[PDB]
Amino acid sequence: MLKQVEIFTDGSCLGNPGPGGYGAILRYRGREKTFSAGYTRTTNNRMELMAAIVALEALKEHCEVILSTDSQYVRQGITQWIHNWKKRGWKTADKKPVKNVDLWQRLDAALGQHQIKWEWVKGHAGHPENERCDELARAAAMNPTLEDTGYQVEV
Ligand SMILES: [Zn+2]
Repeated sequence: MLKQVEIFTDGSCLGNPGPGGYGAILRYRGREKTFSAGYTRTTNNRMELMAAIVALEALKEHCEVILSTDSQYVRQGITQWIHNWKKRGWKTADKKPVKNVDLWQRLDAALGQHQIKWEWVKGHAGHPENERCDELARAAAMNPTLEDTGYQVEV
């Protein structure tokens, strides 16, 4: 049997682009670890990906992961994009590198480590761990300490 862990994630950004942060909580046997970091110029979507990446990368063995997020962007990538991207070579219909390919590839490498059970939470407000993840993300967004060197500046 695989160990079962619960991961809660959320991302936050003060503009588009603007300073932003991620927040994630990894829970195993009731004990929790938090993750968060803030970036001087990024996007909400990239922070939503980073929260999932960082919590999954913390796992040092194959697990079953109940992964709870309210990110509609992450869902659409998982459902519409990730399969055909591994078939098209991570390119668009016009043979061009897809947006945020650096993080989508990092996520795919962490996701393939585990048995993923997605919990598409409608909204972080309410589910306590998801609420705390929003607080951690906003906290990092107001104290950014890193550059998001993977963000291709669109403005
Ligand atoms: Zn949220």
